[PDB]
Amino acid sequence: KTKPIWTRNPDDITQEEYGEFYKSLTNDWEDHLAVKHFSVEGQLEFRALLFIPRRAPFKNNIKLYVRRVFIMDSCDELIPEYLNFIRGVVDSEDLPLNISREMLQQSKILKVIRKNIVKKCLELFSELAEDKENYKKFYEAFSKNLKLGIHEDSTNRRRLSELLRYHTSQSGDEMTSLSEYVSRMKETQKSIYYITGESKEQVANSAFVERVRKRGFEVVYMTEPIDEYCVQQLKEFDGKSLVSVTKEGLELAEN
Repeated sequence: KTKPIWTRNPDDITQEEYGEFYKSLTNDWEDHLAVKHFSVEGQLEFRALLFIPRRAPFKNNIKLYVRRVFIMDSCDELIPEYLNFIRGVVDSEDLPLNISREMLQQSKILKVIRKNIVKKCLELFSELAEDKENYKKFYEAFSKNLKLGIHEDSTNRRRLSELLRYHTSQSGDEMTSLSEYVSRMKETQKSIYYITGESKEQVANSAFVERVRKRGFEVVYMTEPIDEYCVQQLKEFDGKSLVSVTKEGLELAEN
Protein backbone atom coordinates (compact mmCIF):
# COMPACT_ATOMS: atom_id res chain seq x y z
CA LYS A 1 0.00 0.00 0.00
CA THR A 2 2.71 2.47 0.98
CA LYS A 3 4.04 1.46 -2.50
CA PRO A 4 1.99 1.88 -5.68
CA ILE A 5 0.35 -1.34 -6.92
CA TRP A 6 2.09 -1.14 -10.32
CA THR A 7 5.53 -1.31 -8.69
CA ARG A 8 4.66 -4.53 -6.84
CA ASN A 9 5.37 -8.04 -7.98
CA PRO A 10 2.30 -9.47 -9.73
CA ASP A 11 2.67 -12.83 -7.88
CA ASP A 12 1.65 -11.33 -4.57
CA ILE A 13 -1.10 -9.06 -5.81
CA THR A 14 -4.66 -10.43 -5.69
CA GLN A 15 -7.28 -10.01 -8.39
CA GLU A 16 -9.36 -7.96 -5.98
CA GLU A 17 -6.50 -5.50 -5.40
CA TYR A 18 -6.18 -5.18 -9.19
CA GLY A 19 -9.94 -4.64 -9.37
CA GLU A 20 -9.96 -2.00 -6.72
CA PHE A 21 -7.12 -0.12 -8.37
CA TYR A 22 -8.88 -0.49 -11.72
CA LYS A 23 -12.07 0.95 -10.18
CA SER A 24 -10.27 4.05 -8.83
CA LEU A 25 -8.19 4.36 -12.00
CA THR A 26 -11.23 4.49 -14.27
CA ASN A 27 -14.21 5.55 -12.09
CA ASP A 28 -16.39 2.56 -13.01
CA TRP A 29 -18.46 0.30 -10.77
CA GLU A 30 -17.36 -3.08 -12.14
CA ASP A 31 -13.97 -4.61 -11.84
CA HIS A 32 -11.80 -5.30 -14.91
CA LEU A 33 -12.27 -8.12 -17.39
CA ALA A 34 -8.58 -8.94 -17.52
CA VAL A 35 -5.28 -7.48 -16.49
CA LYS A 36 -1.66 -7.60 -17.67
CA HIS A 37 1.18 -6.32 -15.51
CA PHE A 38 4.74 -6.28 -16.69
CA SER A 39 8.13 -4.62 -16.61
CA VAL A 40 10.79 -3.97 -19.20
CA GLU A 41 14.36 -3.84 -17.89
CA GLY A 42 17.93 -3.69 -19.06
CA GLN A 43 18.85 -0.45 -20.83
CA LEU A 44 15.38 0.98 -20.32
CA GLU A 45 13.17 0.57 -17.28
CA PHE A 46 9.48 0.96 -17.00
CA ARG A 47 6.52 -0.84 -15.57
CA ALA A 48 3.04 -1.11 -17.06
CA LEU A 49 -0.31 -2.12 -15.54
CA LEU A 50 -2.99 -2.55 -18.19
CA PHE A 51 -6.67 -3.45 -18.00
CA ILE A 52 -9.38 -4.58 -20.40
CA PRO A 53 -12.71 -3.31 -19.13
CA ARG A 54 -15.92 -5.37 -19.21
CA ARG A 55 -17.80 -2.83 -21.36
CA ALA A 56 -17.17 -0.69 -24.32
CA PRO A 57 -17.48 2.81 -22.82
CA PHE A 58 -19.35 3.42 -26.05
CA LYS A 59 -9.02 8.74 -25.61
CA ASN A 60 -7.48 9.80 -22.25
CA ASN A 61 -6.81 6.16 -21.43
CA ILE A 62 -3.23 5.37 -20.22
CA LYS A 63 -1.81 7.48 -17.37
CA LEU A 64 1.91 8.18 -17.81
CA TYR A 65 4.16 8.39 -14.79
CA VAL A 66 7.88 9.26 -14.76
CA ARG A 67 9.78 7.95 -11.72
CA ARG A 68 6.40 7.57 -9.95
CA VAL A 69 5.34 11.17 -10.73
CA PHE A 70 2.10 11.59 -12.80
CA ILE A 71 2.77 13.72 -15.86
CA MET A 72 -0.26 13.40 -18.08
CA ASP A 73 -3.19 11.25 -19.15
CA SER A 74 -2.89 12.37 -22.78
CA CYS A 75 0.40 10.85 -23.98
CA ASP A 76 -0.95 9.79 -27.36
CA GLU A 77 2.25 8.21 -28.61
CA LEU A 78 1.94 5.42 -26.03
CA ILE A 79 -0.66 3.23 -27.72
CA PRO A 80 -2.33 2.91 -31.18
CA GLU A 81 -5.88 4.21 -31.54
CA TYR A 82 -7.48 0.75 -32.03
CA LEU A 83 -6.41 -0.11 -28.47
CA ASN A 84 -7.98 3.06 -26.99
CA PHE A 85 -10.23 0.85 -24.80
CA ILE A 86 -7.16 -0.25 -22.75
CA ARG A 87 -6.94 1.54 -19.36
CA GLY A 88 -3.81 1.57 -17.27
CA VAL A 89 -0.68 3.19 -16.10
CA VAL A 90 2.84 3.26 -17.39
CA ASP A 91 5.71 4.37 -15.13
CA SER A 92 8.98 5.13 -16.90
CA GLU A 93 12.22 5.51 -14.99
CA ASP A 94 14.01 7.01 -18.08
CA LEU A 95 11.84 9.86 -19.57
CA PRO A 96 12.58 13.55 -18.57
CA LEU A 97 10.66 16.05 -16.29
CA ASN A 98 10.74 17.28 -19.12
CA ILE A 99 12.71 20.46 -19.87
CA SER A 100 16.09 18.84 -20.56
CA ARG A 101 15.84 20.14 -24.16
CA GLU A 102 16.03 16.55 -25.46
CA MET A 103 13.22 15.36 -27.77
CA LEU A 104 14.71 12.73 -30.10
CA GLN A 105 15.45 10.76 -26.94
CA GLN A 106 11.80 10.88 -25.67
CA SER A 107 10.28 9.77 -29.00
CA LYS A 108 12.59 6.75 -29.13
CA ILE A 109 11.78 5.77 -25.53
CA LEU A 110 8.08 6.31 -26.08
CA LYS A 111 8.36 4.11 -29.24
CA VAL A 112 9.81 1.22 -27.28
CA ILE A 113 7.16 1.65 -24.61
CA ARG A 114 4.43 1.58 -27.24
CA LYS A 115 5.73 -1.54 -28.99
CA ASN A 116 5.83 -3.34 -25.62
CA ILE A 117 2.34 -2.26 -24.71
CA VAL A 118 1.06 -3.50 -28.06
CA LYS A 119 3.00 -6.74 -27.78
CA LYS A 120 1.63 -7.33 -24.32
CA CYS A 121 -1.96 -6.46 -25.19
CA LEU A 122 -1.98 -8.98 -28.02
CA GLU A 123 -0.36 -11.50 -25.63
CA LEU A 124 -3.26 -11.03 -23.18
CA PHE A 125 -5.85 -11.34 -25.93
CA SER A 126 -4.23 -14.68 -26.96
CA GLU A 127 -4.36 -15.96 -23.35
CA LEU A 128 -7.92 -14.73 -23.04
CA ALA A 129 -8.66 -16.87 -26.12
CA GLU A 130 -7.57 -20.02 -24.29
CA ASP A 131 -10.66 -19.47 -22.05
CA LYS A 132 -13.80 -19.41 -24.21
CA GLU A 133 -16.38 -17.97 -21.80
CA ASN A 134 -14.36 -14.84 -20.96
CA TYR A 135 -12.95 -14.52 -24.45
CA LYS A 136 -16.55 -14.34 -25.57
CA LYS A 137 -17.11 -11.42 -23.17
CA PHE A 138 -13.98 -9.66 -24.47
CA TYR A 139 -14.82 -10.36 -28.13
CA GLU A 140 -18.39 -9.18 -27.77
CA ALA A 141 -17.20 -5.80 -26.44
CA PHE A 142 -14.09 -5.07 -28.52
CA SER A 143 -14.22 -7.16 -31.76
CA LYS A 144 -14.60 -3.94 -33.70
CA ASN A 145 -11.26 -2.76 -32.23
CA LEU A 146 -9.32 -5.85 -33.37
CA LYS A 147 -10.84 -5.14 -36.80
CA LEU A 148 -9.80 -1.52 -36.88
CA GLY A 149 -6.36 -2.83 -35.93
CA ILE A 150 -5.99 -4.71 -39.23
CA HIS A 151 -5.89 -1.31 -40.86
CA GLU A 152 -3.79 0.59 -38.28
CA ASP A 153 -1.19 -2.08 -37.34
CA SER A 154 0.66 -3.68 -40.35
CA THR A 155 3.11 -5.58 -38.14
CA ASN A 156 0.49 -7.36 -36.03
CA ARG A 157 -2.02 -7.81 -38.85
CA ARG A 158 -1.73 -11.59 -38.92
CA ARG A 159 -2.19 -12.08 -35.16
CA LEU A 160 -5.19 -9.74 -35.01
CA SER A 161 -6.74 -11.81 -37.82
CA GLU A 162 -6.32 -15.00 -35.79
CA LEU A 163 -8.21 -13.42 -32.91
CA LEU A 164 -11.28 -12.81 -35.11
CA ARG A 165 -14.35 -14.98 -34.63
CA TYR A 166 -17.48 -15.61 -36.72
CA HIS A 167 -20.75 -17.45 -37.07
CA THR A 168 -20.83 -19.57 -40.23
CA SER A 169 -23.04 -22.04 -42.10
CA GLN A 170 -21.14 -24.72 -40.19
CA SER A 171 -20.77 -23.32 -36.66
CA GLY A 172 -24.44 -22.63 -35.86
CA ASP A 173 -24.97 -20.71 -32.60
CA GLU A 174 -21.25 -20.79 -31.73
CA MET A 175 -18.51 -18.73 -33.32
CA THR A 176 -15.45 -20.09 -35.11
CA SER A 177 -12.04 -18.73 -36.22
CA LEU A 178 -10.68 -18.13 -39.77
CA SER A 179 -8.07 -20.79 -38.89
CA GLU A 180 -10.90 -23.25 -38.13
CA TYR A 181 -12.60 -22.37 -41.44
CA VAL A 182 -9.31 -23.11 -43.19
CA SER A 183 -8.97 -26.61 -41.71
CA ARG A 184 -12.56 -27.45 -42.80
CA MET A 185 -11.75 -26.32 -46.38
CA LYS A 186 -12.04 -28.84 -49.20
CA GLU A 187 -8.77 -30.05 -50.75
CA THR A 188 -9.53 -28.10 -53.95
CA GLN A 189 -11.21 -25.13 -52.20
CA LYS A 190 -9.38 -21.88 -52.95
CA SER A 191 -11.26 -19.09 -51.21
CA ILE A 192 -12.94 -18.10 -47.99
CA TYR A 193 -16.55 -17.26 -48.81
CA TYR A 194 -18.46 -14.59 -46.85
CA ILE A 195 -21.42 -12.23 -46.92
CA THR A 196 -21.37 -8.69 -45.36
CA GLY A 197 -23.82 -5.74 -45.46
CA GLU A 198 -26.62 -7.86 -43.91
CA SER A 199 -28.25 -8.25 -40.45
CA LYS A 200 -28.95 -11.73 -39.03
CA GLU A 201 -32.42 -11.62 -40.66
CA GLN A 202 -31.22 -10.48 -44.07
CA VAL A 203 -28.29 -12.98 -44.24
CA ALA A 204 -30.55 -15.94 -43.47
CA ASN A 205 -32.97 -14.75 -46.14
CA SER A 206 -30.20 -14.37 -48.76
CA ALA A 207 -30.40 -16.45 -51.95
CA PHE A 208 -26.68 -15.67 -52.50
CA VAL A 209 -25.64 -17.48 -49.32
CA GLU A 210 -27.85 -20.42 -50.37
CA ARG A 211 -26.32 -20.72 -53.88
CA VAL A 212 -22.85 -21.22 -52.38
CA ARG A 213 -23.95 -23.27 -49.35
CA LYS A 214 -25.76 -25.53 -51.88
CA ARG A 215 -22.39 -26.56 -53.43
CA GLY A 216 -21.02 -27.47 -49.98
CA PHE A 217 -18.85 -24.42 -49.26
CA GLU A 218 -18.75 -22.95 -45.75
CA VAL A 219 -19.90 -19.29 -45.73
CA VAL A 220 -18.69 -16.80 -43.07
CA TYR A 221 -21.49 -14.68 -41.56
CA MET A 222 -20.18 -11.13 -41.06
CA THR A 223 -23.16 -9.14 -39.64
CA GLU A 224 -21.44 -6.16 -37.97
CA PRO A 225 -21.35 -2.79 -39.86
CA ILE A 226 -17.55 -2.63 -39.76
CA ASP A 227 -17.28 -6.08 -41.49
CA GLU A 228 -17.11 -4.73 -45.08
CA TYR A 229 -14.33 -2.38 -44.01
CA CYS A 230 -12.52 -5.21 -42.26
CA VAL A 231 -12.63 -7.67 -45.15
CA GLN A 232 -11.57 -4.91 -47.58
CA GLN A 233 -8.38 -4.41 -45.50
CA LEU A 234 -7.64 -8.08 -44.68
CA LYS A 235 -8.16 -9.25 -48.30
CA GLU A 236 -6.79 -12.73 -47.54
CA PHE A 237 -6.10 -15.15 -44.67
CA ASP A 238 -3.32 -17.71 -44.92
CA GLY A 239 -2.96 -17.15 -48.64
CA LYS A 240 -6.67 -17.75 -49.24
CA SER A 241 -8.52 -14.84 -50.76
CA LEU A 242 -11.72 -13.63 -49.08
CA VAL A 243 -14.68 -13.78 -51.55
CA SER A 244 -18.19 -12.22 -51.26
CA VAL A 245 -21.04 -14.67 -52.08
CA THR A 246 -22.96 -11.73 -53.50
CA LYS A 247 -20.36 -11.23 -56.28
CA GLU A 248 -21.93 -12.06 -59.65
CA GLY A 249 -18.58 -13.22 -61.12
CA LEU A 250 -18.41 -16.14 -58.73
CA GLU A 251 -17.11 -19.42 -60.01
CA LEU A 252 -17.72 -22.49 -57.85
CA ALA A 253 -16.27 -25.40 -59.86
CA GLU A 254 -14.27 -28.32 -58.38
CA ASN A 255 -13.45 -29.64 -61.78
